This record gives sequence, structure tokens and C-alpha cells, in this order.
Amino acid sequence: ATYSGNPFVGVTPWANAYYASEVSSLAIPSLTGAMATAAAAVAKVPSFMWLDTLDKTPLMEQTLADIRTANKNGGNYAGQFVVFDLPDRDCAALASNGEYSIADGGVAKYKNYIDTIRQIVVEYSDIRTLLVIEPDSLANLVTNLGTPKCANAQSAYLECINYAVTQLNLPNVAMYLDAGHAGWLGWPANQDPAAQLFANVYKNASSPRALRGLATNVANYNGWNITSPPSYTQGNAVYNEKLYIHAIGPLLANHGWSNAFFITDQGRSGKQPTGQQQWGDWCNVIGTGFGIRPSANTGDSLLDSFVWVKPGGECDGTSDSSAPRFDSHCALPDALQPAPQAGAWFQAYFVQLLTNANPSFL
Ligand SMILES: CO[C@@H]1O[C@H](CO)[C@@H](O[C@@H]2O[C@H](CO)[C@@H](S[C@@H]3O[C@H](CO)[C@@H](O[C@@H]4O[C@H](CO)[C@@H](O)[C@H](O)[C@H]4O)[C@H](O)[C@H]3O)[C@H](O)[C@H]2O)[C@H](O)[C@H]1O
Ligand SMILES: *[C@@H]1O[C@H](CO)[C@@H](O)[C@H](O)[C@H]1NC(C)=O
Ligand SMILES: *[C@@H]1O[C@H](CO)[C@@H](O)[C@H](O)[C@H]1NC(C)=O
Ligand SMILES: *[C@H]1O[C@H](CO)[C@@H](O)[C@H](O)[C@@H]1O
Ligand SMILES: *[C@H]1O[C@H](CO)[C@@H](O)[C@H](O)[C@@H]1O
Ligand SMILES: *[C@H]1O[C@H](CO)[C@@H](O)[C@H](O)[C@@H]1O
Ligand SMILES: *[C@H]1O[C@H](CO)[C@@H](O)[C@H](O)[C@@H]1O
Ligand SMILES: *[C@H]1O[C@H](CO)[C@@H](O)[C@H](O)[C@@H]1O
Ligand SMILES: *[C@H]1O[C@H](CO)[C@@H](O)[C@H](O)[C@@H]1O
Ligand SMILES: *[C@H]1O[C@H](CO)[C@@H](O)[C@H](O)[C@@H]1O
Repeated sequence: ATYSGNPFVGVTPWANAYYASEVSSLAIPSLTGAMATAAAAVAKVPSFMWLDTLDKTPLMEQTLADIRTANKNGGNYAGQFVVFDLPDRDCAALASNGEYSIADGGVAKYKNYIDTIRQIVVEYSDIRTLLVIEPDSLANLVTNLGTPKCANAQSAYLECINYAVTQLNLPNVAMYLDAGHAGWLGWPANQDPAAQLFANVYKNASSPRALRGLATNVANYNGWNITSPPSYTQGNAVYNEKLYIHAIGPLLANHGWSNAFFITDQGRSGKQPTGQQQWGDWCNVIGTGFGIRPSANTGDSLLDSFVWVKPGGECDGTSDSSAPRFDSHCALPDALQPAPQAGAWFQAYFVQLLTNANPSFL
């Protein structure tokens, strides 16, 4: 379980039964022939399991139990999970608001949430556990303080995240703090303030040994190393994730965080350029496809691994204007509709990702 260097080396990312179930029971029954066979393969690509609700915690243990059994059979698997239940979650948007609110004892609930997770990780110390810490949180504090919900959630976000990284700082764990993406914090003007924030989180948590680095492009679609700038990236020299991590990495070192590495989500980056009409359009973007398969052989000094954090097929937000959590971004002309609630299965989107996959599944 313990490691030195890249935590993705020496182990094999586990493909969870939750996503496998969604594909096999919600997607495959609608497909046939070659498509049905390609879809089955997708369910075997390792992706991160999101602990988006406390009700998901028993699932985390079930997954780890499955992994323990598999490793008993010669398996050498590692678990992959996303810590994502901050109070007043997704402060700059409306589609992914969570079950906890700062106003109603949210910080206390979050700590309880973290305690539940730590106890499971402690019980499964024998399993290498790779974690992404709170996607879509700190990034908002850099550019969205103009939004009341974010402005008022600052201290809670920092307090909760510090509790998460300090409590989950165990020898069998590798944590990557979410760091937005190239089109968000990658812009030269947002680089330094972002690096300072992340570095202050790291130092404020007493430089946790388990905090290996940052996670980028989570739930987004930027290419990892595309060579030609898409039209929508006009103005930003940092137009892919490689350029982004190589730009911010040195800045992290300047602010007290040295030896920080990265992992980048490529689960929906296979088709470039995407169908985005505006770079800031993040909801159920059309013209995307499954991308680079998870692997530690990145050939890049800063990237520990390509990963699939956001599970392709699970929606980014509802396109129903009358539904709760409706975010106008999900009704844009470059967003695939009709779309279900965030997290819910979106068959048409799964098919789009499968059809436009690169590497191909067909
Ligand atoms: C200037 O750059 C732009 O900045 C804006 C911010 O002002 C960026 O917008 C933000 O983009 C984020 C993605 O890049 C999304 S995150 C969003 O919510 C969550 C992830 O945080 C996802 O939903 C969850 O998915 C889980 C797994 O499927 C489920 O378990 C869970 O139930 C779901 O809630 C969702 O897929 C993501 O889309 C921000 O909402 C958005 O404001 C913009 O990206 C920059 O370009
Ligand atoms: C440091 O940790 C404390 C713990 O209470 C937290 O309140 C504070 O917001 C953290 N500061 C930063 C910059 O993360
Ligand atoms: C981008 O990365 C992938 C995976 O390592 C690699 O196969 C491809 O050749 C790279 N493309 C460029 C232009 O470097
Ligand atoms: C935990 O223990 C293993 C086995 O000795 C090491 O390989 C690892 O570096 C860590 O010390
Ligand atoms: C994890 O499991 C994979 C099997 O796909 C191996 O190839 C790898 O070496 C590790 O044992
Ligand atoms: C397997 O699990 C998925 C995700 O919960 C379900 O959608 C499916 O119906 C089955 O129970
Ligand atoms: C869901 O189950 C099917 C078989 O029923 C698999 O082919 C798929 O990969 C996923 O595990
Ligand atoms: C998807 O979920 C169904 C139950 O709804 C199973 O029967 C199937 O085997 C797969 O796990
Ligand atoms: C899979 O997708 C088909 C449409 O192609 C539906 O009819 C089915 O209910 C499932 O969603
Ligand atoms: C998808 O393709 C496989 C062979 O590659 C078949 O065995 C399966 O029945 C489906 O047609």
C-alpha cells in the first residue's frame, strides 16, 4: 500500500462496479453489435468513484472490499475516489449544489463526512488509495469572489479542505488537490494567485506527506497536449493541460510547495477541438469523446498519470429550466440536450463519447 515516487506506478487502477453497472445496465441494453461490445470495454477502463453524498460512503467500503478480494487473487489494484461534499458546494454554479449548507451546520457535517471516510481508509490500509480532493472548490475563490455564495464560503472551504487533507494524510494514500484547468486558472493572470492559494493550503496543513500534488481538468474537456490552439482559447498561451501544469508547477515551488506533481482528467478530451462555442461553456459539451486512457507512462516530468476522474456518461447538469439546480449553461446551444440532473446517467452523451473516442473502442 505504501509508496515512493509516483503512486500510480506499481499498482493497477481499479474499475469500479458502480460505473460498470451504469454502463452494463443503463447503456448496453440500448446498444447492439459492435457498439454494445465497445461499451463493455469502456466499463473496464478505470475511472474515479465520486463520494458526492454521505450515502455513497458505504459504497466506498464495498469497492475497497472488492479490491481486497481481487488483490488476494493476484490482483495489485488501487482504489480511486473523489472527495466531493463541501458545504455550499459548487459556489459559482447551480447544477451541482450539494446536501450540506454552511448556514445549517455544514462545516460540522463535512468533518463528520471526512471522519467516515478516514475510518474506511484506516480499515483498508492494505489498499493503495488514490484521491482527488474537492473538485470545483478552491478554483472558485480565485476568480469567482464576485459571486456571493463563493465569497461567503471562503473560510468554510479552507477550513474543510484543511481538515480533509490533514485527516486523510495516511501512508497508503495519495491526494491530489483540484486545481481547475488551463482555461480557468491557466491564464497567465490567474497563475500566481492560484499557486499561492494551493501552496498556502499545503503549508497550512503542515505539508502532508500524502498530498502528492494537484488534479487538473476534472470534469472538463481540455486536451492534454494538443499542438494547435482551438479557436475558443484565443488569447491564452496556456491552451492545454501540459502547458498549464508546467506553468503553475514552478510557481508552487516559489510559494513553499516543492515536489508537487499532477494528474489530469482526459475522460472527455478525446476529440479536439471540442464543440465549445465559448471556452467557459462547461455543461454537457457537444463534440467530445473519451480520451487518453489512464496510464502512468506520460513521458512528462510533472504528470504522474492520465486519469478519468469525471465518469463519461454521468451528466453535468439538467437542461430543464423548471428543475431544481437548473444552470443556464446547460441550456446553451453547445450543450447536449435534453439532459438529466448532474451525476445522473445521460445515454446520448455516453454514445457521443463512445462514438468520438480516441483511442477508439470500436
Ligand atoms: C474562466 O474559466 C471558467 O471558469 C468557470 C468558473 O467561473 C468554470 O466553470 C465551472 O466548470 C467546472 C468544470 O470545469 C464545473 S464543475 C461541475 O460540477 C461537478 C464537478 O465539480 C460535476 O458534477 C458532479 O459529477 C460527479 C461525477 O459524475 C457526481 O458524482 C456528482 O453528483 C455531480 O454533481 C459536473 O460534471 C461539473 O460540470 C463548474 O460547475 C463550473 O462553474 C469553467 O470551467 C472555466 O472554463
Ligand atoms: C488553515 O487552517 C485553518 C483551520 O481552522 C482554517 O480555518 C484556515 O482557513 C486555513 N487557511 C488556509 C489558507 O487554508
Ligand atoms: C500526447 O500524449 C499522448 C499520450 O502520451 C501521445 O501518444 C501523443 O503522441 C502526444 N502528442 C503530442 C503532440 O505530443
Ligand atoms: C511502505 O512499505 C513498502 C514495502 O516495504 C515500501 O515499498 C514503501 O516504500 C513504504 O515504505
Ligand atoms: C495491476 O494489474 C494489471 C493487470 O491489468 C497488471 O498489468 C499490472 O502489472 C498490475 O499488476
Ligand atoms: C448498478 O448500479 C448502477 C449505479 O447505481 C445502477 O444505475 C444500476 O441500476 C445497477 O443498480
Ligand atoms: C457491465 O457488465 C457487462 C457484462 O454483463 C460487462 O461486459 C461490462 O464491462 C460491465 O462490467
Ligand atoms: C446492471 O444492473 C442490473 C440491475 O438493475 C443488473 O441486473 C445487471 O447485471 C447490471 O449489474
Ligand atoms: C438506452 O437508450 C435507448 C435509446 O437509444 C433508450 O430507448 C433506452 O431506454 C435506454 O435509455
Ligand atoms: C460485439 O463484438 C464482439 C466481438 O468483438 C461480439 O462477440 C459481441 O457479441 C458483439 O457483437
